[PDB]
Amino acid sequence: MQGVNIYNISAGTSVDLAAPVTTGDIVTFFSSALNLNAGAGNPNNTTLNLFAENGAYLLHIAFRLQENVIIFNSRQPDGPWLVEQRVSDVANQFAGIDGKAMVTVFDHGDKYQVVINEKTVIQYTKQISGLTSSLSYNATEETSIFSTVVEAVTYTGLALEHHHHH
Amino acid sequence: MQGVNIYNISAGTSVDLAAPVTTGDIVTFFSSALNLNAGAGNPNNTTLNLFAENGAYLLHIAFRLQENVIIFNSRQPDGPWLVEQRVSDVANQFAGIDGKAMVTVFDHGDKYQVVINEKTVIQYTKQISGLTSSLSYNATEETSIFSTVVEAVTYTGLALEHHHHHH
Ligand SMILES: CC(=O)N[C@H]1[C@@H](O[C@H](C)[C@H](N)C(=O)O)O[C@H](CO)[C@H](O)[C@@H]1O[C@@H]1O[C@H](CO)[C@H](O)[C@H](O)[C@H]1O
Ligand SMILES: CC(=O)N[C@H]1[C@@H](O[C@H](C)[C@H](N)C(=O)O)O[C@H](CO)[C@H](O)[C@@H]1O[C@@H]1O[C@H](CO)[C@H](O)[C@H](O)[C@H]1O
Repeated sequence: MQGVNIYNISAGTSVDLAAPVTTGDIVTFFSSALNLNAGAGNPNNTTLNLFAENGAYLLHIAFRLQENVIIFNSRQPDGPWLVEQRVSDVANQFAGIDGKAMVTVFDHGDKYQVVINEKTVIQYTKQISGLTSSLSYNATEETSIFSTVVEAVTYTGLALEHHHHH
Repeated sequence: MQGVNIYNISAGTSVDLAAPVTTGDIVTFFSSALNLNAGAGNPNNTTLNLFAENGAYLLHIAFRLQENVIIFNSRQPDGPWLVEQRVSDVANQFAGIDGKAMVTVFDHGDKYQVVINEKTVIQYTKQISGLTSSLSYNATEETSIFSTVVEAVTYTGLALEHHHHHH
């Protein structure tokens, strides 16, 4: 069954999903603010995470104003960060909309399509696979590029099994 | 391919979609306000609409506070309104979330699933089929249950099917 779930996530906290996100599903983070002059991160200004049941970081999205780049990576909870993917020019990805922003993640099975507002920033080839069962938004009150509380909206149960009888 | 399009629809206006909404696609209307004391509609307080290229109301969602009901219907541009599907108790459908609201419509090909926030309020069997080429949000600042501007976000190019054959 297709469904919509809404989660208010405060900076520095995580949430367990009522319905997991799998291939064909969508997850969008909504920020009621956009602070592109928040100062240097430590090293990250803001991070958004998709966790698998086992605790693995399936997708780690990190924004760094001082390096002017958006990082995408994965890792096991007790392991080292894997191969970092980078996309430069943070402001250009949010260009067109001020005072708010949205980050959408499409789970395509083999890759994660990340879209900031209307722009696809990267087709991220997965380094770790599995179902997303938890989300987190990490940042300090002072240096986050997003609002203190971000709202995560998930669209699940989207893929359909179509049986054909001959 | 999959894409996100954002539209900011002021009350009483409509917008053409850059990417049409078809089977497997999703549209969510976001309101920064929830005015359950907006007063009397005439008879509608607010309407959210998915239009076909010929102007047909593929899906008409009308919120009525005084009649305490959310109506779902369809009709051709030059045709009469068809069979209404009703959901009583407007407030109850939005319960749990205050100061704002979210209305999502899934185009499942044969039906339209309408969800208010996290609550699926109806699996509306289509009365008219076709792709959605435009959307509208109609109301007056005076009696709308939503904010003056409603943000509509469409997720398109979504369709994902796994085919299974038997003989
Ligand atoms: C402090 C710092 O700049 N750490 C980043 C840096 O780490 C190198 C390898 C070294 N350990 C150090 O300088 O401390 O460079 C790596 C990439 O080579 C990485 O960006 C380090 O930041 C970490 O990045 C991961 C995601 O890849 C997470 O964002 C961590 O929170 C972050 O510390
Ligand atoms: C004016 C009005 O409230 N009309 C609604 C009412 O019509 C009855 C039959 C009668 N003509 C009248 O009281 O004026 O009841 C019908 C359903 O029986 C319907 O809700 C009428 O409202 C119309 O509903 C359609 C959707 O079905 C649209 O919302 C129209 O804008 C609206 O006028």
